[PDB]
Amino acid sequence: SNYVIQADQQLLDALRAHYEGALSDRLPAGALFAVKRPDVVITAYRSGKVLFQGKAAEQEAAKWISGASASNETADHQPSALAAHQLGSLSAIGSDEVGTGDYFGPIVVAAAYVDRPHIAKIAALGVKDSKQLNDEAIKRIAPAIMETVPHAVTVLDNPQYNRWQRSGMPQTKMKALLHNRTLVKLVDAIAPAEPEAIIIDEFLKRDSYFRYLSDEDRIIRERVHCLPKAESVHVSVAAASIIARYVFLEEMEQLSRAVGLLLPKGAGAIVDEAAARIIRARGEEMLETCAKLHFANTKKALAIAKRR
Repeated sequence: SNYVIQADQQLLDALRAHYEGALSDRLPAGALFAVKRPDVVITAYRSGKVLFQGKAAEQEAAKWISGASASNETADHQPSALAAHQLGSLSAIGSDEVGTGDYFGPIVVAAAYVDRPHIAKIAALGVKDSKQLNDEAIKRIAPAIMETVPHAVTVLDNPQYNRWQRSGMPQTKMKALLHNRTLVKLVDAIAPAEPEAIIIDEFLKRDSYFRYLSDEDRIIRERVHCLPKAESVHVSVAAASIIARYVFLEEMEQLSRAVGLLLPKGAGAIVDEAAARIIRARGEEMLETCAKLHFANTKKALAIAKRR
């Protein structure tokens, strides 16, 4: 009977560093390392799952955690890691968007193509968990990525955003279109070369994604992979996220300057106050150039502006 446990980063590091001669090659999808011990085999996965197989399975597990539960589970491929295992080391294009939830500013979509020989370099930039990175880190990392790897960007300015919106196009359709047109730009820019894979986050069903591109004159579908939390599948995705955020910050700086008032991020109370200040200082129509009007924030700001 095998035993399983859930190990945090500290437990995984200890487990690996503990025994001598841990193996890392030819392992199942998701597996980090495997240890060949007498009467027991240890296998650790990205998810933190650690499998103990063998006669001394229960004895070995107890050496690390109390409450080692028994399982029929075997040291096999993890479904959550099947794509990453195959796509991880391929030269791929990755895309991501930003600004969809920001009342002020546009929606920015970026695509990045990381060729096999550039994977390590990009990864060395600490692109992992780009979400945690602050704006100052984005300004230092982004430019380094943009000069090392080819990329494409499509910016949906507010005036055009509002125009598509008042005609009935939902944000979802906006994102799909922006992704498709950005991938088109990058695919053409890197030709004759061709990406081994093209990864897009599953911000919506694949079927719905392409359905939205029905009228597109050019649709990139060949070798397109729609995966959840894709930035964990290939570095090109994390690269695209960082680039998108950098461009967004840039657009906001320029937008704040055109409007003449610092535009905060998000759609919280401060945003409503800011918009009220804009309405009073530059007029209501100024929002058409810098905000996503259909947002609830617009009505809230209008009230604040008229109250005094």
